[PDB]
Amino acid sequence: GAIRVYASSTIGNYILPEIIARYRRDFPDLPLEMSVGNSLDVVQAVCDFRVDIGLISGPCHMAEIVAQPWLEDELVVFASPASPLLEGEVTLERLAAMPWILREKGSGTREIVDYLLLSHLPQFRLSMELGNSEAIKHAVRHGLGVSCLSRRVIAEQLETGSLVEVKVPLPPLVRTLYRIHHRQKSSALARFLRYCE
Amino acid sequence: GAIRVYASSTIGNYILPEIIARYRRDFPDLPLEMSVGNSLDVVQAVCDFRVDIGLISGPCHMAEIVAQPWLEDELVVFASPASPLLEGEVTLERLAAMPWILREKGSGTREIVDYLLLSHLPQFRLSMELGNSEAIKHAVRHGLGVSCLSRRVIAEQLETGSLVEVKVPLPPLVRTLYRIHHRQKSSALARFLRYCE
Repeated sequence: GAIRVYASSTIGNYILPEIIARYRRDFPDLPLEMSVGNSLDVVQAVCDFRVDIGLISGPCHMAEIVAQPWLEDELVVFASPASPLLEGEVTLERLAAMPWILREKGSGTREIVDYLLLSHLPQFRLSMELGNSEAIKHAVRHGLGVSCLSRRVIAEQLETGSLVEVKVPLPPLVRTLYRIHHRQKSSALARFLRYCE
Repeated sequence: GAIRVYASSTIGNYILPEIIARYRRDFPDLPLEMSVGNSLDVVQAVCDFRVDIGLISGPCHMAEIVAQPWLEDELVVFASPASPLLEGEVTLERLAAMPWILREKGSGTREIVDYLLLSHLPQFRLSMELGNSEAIKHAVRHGLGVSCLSRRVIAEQLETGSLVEVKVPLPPLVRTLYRIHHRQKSSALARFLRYCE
C-alpha cells in the first residue's frame, strides 16, 4: 500500500523533502517510495503503472496522462566566488569562453541550458557533463568551470557565498514543472497531491 | 574524444569529484562525461560500449569484463541528534522499532543494508524508500526516521553534528567498490585510471 512517486533530482532533493516531512507527520503509517529520474523515465513508469504520481520537467500531451502545471522553476548561471567571470561586464563571448559543466543529457536542466542559454552563446566544446548536482557544485567550487542549475539547488550556497549567481544578458531561464498521473487511476493519492500544493 | 565514466551516486558525489579535479587541472582539454547509475546499469553500458570506465558496488564475473577491486567503503547507521535511538543502549529490537529510510532498490547501499543489517533485525514495514542521498539526509534530519549510508556521504554532517553515527551490535557494514572496463578496450583511459588510485 506504499505511495510511489517518481520525480526529477531537483524536485526530489529540493522540493519534495519539505512536502514528504509534512505528509509523514500527519500520516506515519503510510509507506512512501520516491524514485529519481528524468521526464521520459517517469512517463514510462506511469504508463506501466509502476508508480502512482509523476513530477516532470515539461508538459505531457498523451491522452492517457493527466498532466497539470505544478511549479515554476528558475535556472541560474553560477560560478565560484574566485572565478574570473565575476570580474568585468558579462558578455556572450565571455560566457562561452569559460569551461562549462552541465547536467546529464535527457534531464530537464540540460534541456533548458541547451535551447535557452547555449543556443545564444558562441559554440564551444563542453568540458564536463556530470549526472548529479552535488558533483557539479563541487566541480564549480574548485574553479573547474561554470554551470547552470535551478536556484533551489544552489540556494544554500548562494546564501553562504560559496557560489555566486552570474547575471546573463539574456531572458531569464524559467521552466514549468508538471505533475502527472494515469487517467485510469484514487484516494490517498489525492492526499499526497494536496500536500504538493 | 570525451572520457565516459559510469559510477554509483556515492562514488560520483563523494569519491570522483576530487579525482576529477586533479585530472582536469592536469588535462584541461580532454572532455569528461560522468553518468550516475547502479551496478547493473553500469555493466550494461560497458558491454554496449556506451561508456569507457565503470565503478560499481560489488564484483563482476563476466569474461568480457576486466574487474578489479578498487576501494573499501564502510556503511554507517545514523540518526538525527534529537533521535530517541541515541538514548539508551542500542539493541536489535530498538533498531527495528524506529522508522527506516533506505536507498532505492538495486543500489549497492540498499543491497548492503538488506543482507548485512536488516536480515539480523526483527522484521518491520519499511517507512520510506528515497532514491537519493540528499533526500535521505533531509528526512533523517527532520526526525522522520533512521537510515544507513556510506560514511563518505554523511562525513560532513557527522563532523558538524547535524547527524550522529549509531553504534550497532553487529559486524561493521563494509563493502568493496570495483572498477570495470571492457576486455576489448586504451590510452588516456589509463591516465584517468591512474588518477583513481
